[PDB]
Amino acid sequence: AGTAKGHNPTEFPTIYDASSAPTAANTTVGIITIGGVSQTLQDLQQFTSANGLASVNTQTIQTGSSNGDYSDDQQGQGEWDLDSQSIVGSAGGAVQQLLFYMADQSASGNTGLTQAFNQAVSDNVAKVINVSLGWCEADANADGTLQAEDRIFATAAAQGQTFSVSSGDEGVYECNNRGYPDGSTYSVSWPASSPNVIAVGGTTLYTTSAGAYSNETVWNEGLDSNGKLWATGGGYSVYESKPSWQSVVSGTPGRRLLPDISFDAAQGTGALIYNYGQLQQIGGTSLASPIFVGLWARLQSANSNSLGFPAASFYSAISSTPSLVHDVKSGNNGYGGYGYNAGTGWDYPTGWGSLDIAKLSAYIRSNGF
Ligand SMILES: [Ca+2]
Repeated sequence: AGTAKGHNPTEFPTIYDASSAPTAANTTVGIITIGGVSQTLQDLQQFTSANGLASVNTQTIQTGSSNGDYSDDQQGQGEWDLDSQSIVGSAGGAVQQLLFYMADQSASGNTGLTQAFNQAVSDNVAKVINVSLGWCEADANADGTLQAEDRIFATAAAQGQTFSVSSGDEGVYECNNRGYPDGSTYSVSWPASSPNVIAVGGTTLYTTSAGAYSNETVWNEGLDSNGKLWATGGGYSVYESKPSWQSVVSGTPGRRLLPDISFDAAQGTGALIYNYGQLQQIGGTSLASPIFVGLWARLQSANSNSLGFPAASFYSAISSTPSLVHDVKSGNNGYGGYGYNAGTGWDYPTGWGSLDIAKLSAYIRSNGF
């Protein structure tokens, strides 16, 4: 049912039933970036000004060496644009502050990125932090990145910060040269596979002619002209043990299952984003994560920034209270008859599905989180 089309970020509150919630004006939000954000900040000004919104207070943080390379990565600007504009739109047009935690590009291997995560946790000023990044978890494990970064995310969770991470754009084929079809061989993305973050998968979003929510299916747009799959990451970690709160999803391995929740990701139903001054229609789980971040930041502002790391609460609340989500039921995250299928309740492409924010807010008012 419904129509597939692009959406302005300011539509995400209506789509996900967040209009009645406070904005994120009382919550500080972080974004992890690789390199600088100079063009991104100009595109953010274009965004707020075009949409008639109050200006956003920003800070940029050099997270590594002061001699490091924080120049703009030109392609990267599109990611940081997607992230920042989608957060602010989903947040209802206001955030307390947006902090860009910039990784040094001249640091060895993944150490610049690790240091960006570390700085966000050490500072402990952002309540919610977006990470629209990922790569094969087995590569991260082999070189020690996984272990180093998991320690940082563990500290974040213990201090009550929410890291939100895109589940991946390769469907089940994360480790096969970043998304090439591989039959029955399935893998997942890091850092989404950490049990210390919220992993956010991807949907195809249909809206009614009046712009309301109609339905969501799995994000799976098939292969590009190079032969790479574009679909929501989902599956289970081969390394991370299942956190006890995931025991409510019976019949799954003793591993961290992902994603937890999902939001819009299909390019064909994606966000209209200003990138080097020009509007582009962009998707991915790189979109879904910042949608979650902006919506969650609203709930933080409604709760005096007192909500802790929410994974256990999501699993207990949603399993007992199906009205809190839009349960995705149709589609798959592989190719050629392979991959996982959506179904009733939690599934590997989409986790619990998307949040109905005003219903979740009412639940939190009654029950805590
Ligand atoms: Ca489902």
